[PDB]
Amino acid sequence: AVPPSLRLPVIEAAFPRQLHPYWPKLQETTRTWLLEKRLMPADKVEEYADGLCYTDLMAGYYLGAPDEVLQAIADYSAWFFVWDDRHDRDIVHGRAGAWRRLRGLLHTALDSPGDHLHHEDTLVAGFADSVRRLYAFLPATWNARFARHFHTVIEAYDREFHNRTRGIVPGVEEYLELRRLTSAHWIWTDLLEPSSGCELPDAVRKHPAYRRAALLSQEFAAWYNDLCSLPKEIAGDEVHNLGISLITHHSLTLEEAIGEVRRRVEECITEFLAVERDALRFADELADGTVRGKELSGAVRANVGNMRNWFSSVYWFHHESGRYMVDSWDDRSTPPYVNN
Ligand SMILES: CC[N+](CC)(CC)Cc1ccccc1
Ligand SMILES: [Mg+2]
Ligand SMILES: [Mg+2]
Ligand SMILES: [Mg+2]
Repeated sequence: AVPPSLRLPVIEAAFPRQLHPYWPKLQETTRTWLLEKRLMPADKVEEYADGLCYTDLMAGYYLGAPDEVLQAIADYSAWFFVWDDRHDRDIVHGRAGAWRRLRGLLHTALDSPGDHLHHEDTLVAGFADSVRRLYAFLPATWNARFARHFHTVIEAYDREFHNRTRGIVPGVEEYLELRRLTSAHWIWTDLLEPSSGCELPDAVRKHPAYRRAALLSQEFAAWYNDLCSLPKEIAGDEVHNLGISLITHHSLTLEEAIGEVRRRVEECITEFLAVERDALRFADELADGTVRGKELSGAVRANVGNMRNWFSSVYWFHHESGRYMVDSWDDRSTPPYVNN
């Protein structure tokens, strides 16, 4: 039962949930990886990792992925949540130096992950392990594109560090541009490709229908996160959330901002429904009779199907994951799964 302010009847009726058959093994394997890479204290792994639903989130998204690809994506994604927690704690504790050094190491490790597999900072070592495995699936050009996108993500996290230490809430348009990077829209879009076994040519993945469908799936994910994570974020003095930009810069009340964010999320859905028709027509056109055409057609179709699956996976994740259950915490400003 989804809270009325967060309920999206269109998702519930028209975006049926999917689950990858590897999910049971994925759940345990990622938990063991968090333990073995020392990315969370052992007691917090035992108590909270399964309830955080990070593997469920990816298993409801990259359907069809080879099991090894899904494992790498799930480990990376769990790493990414831990990194968001580290960034938050560095801000709260004023650790500008520790953050700057981590930022620098992530840039270096992203270009040379093998050199960082045993780094003294386990967060860097964990990042490097997941990235080295993601780099083993597709040609170096895909790896270069993932790296180019994630260098930009790291710098967006640095900008968030600047904003929060200075108490600056970005304007709405500034926020929307920044959120495409902090939510890592283009990373999740990149990762559709190893999940369907094909690096797409630029001419295919830049087709306007593929680009627009990919954008809308990610805007929904990020803004629905903003809608559902607003209570934890207000309680933790987070400033990055579309609702906060609207309350601060447009003088909306909390109820008005929640309504405006919900309307924007709803529009992502119906805009996606329109463009999905064009993206699937494009998939059909690629099947021109040749072997290569069949390959590209099947890959685009699988990727657009996963852009759809992201809507339902993100929707239910926010109601299942312990990450957002601020009402259950003794200290609303300090989530119990974070290392404080
Ligand atoms: C890895 C999770 N993420 C995305 C970058 C950072 C903490 C937040 C998020 C969760 C779920 C949906 C959209 C964004
Ligand atoms: Mg966060
Ligand atoms: Mg964040
Ligand atoms: Mg959030």
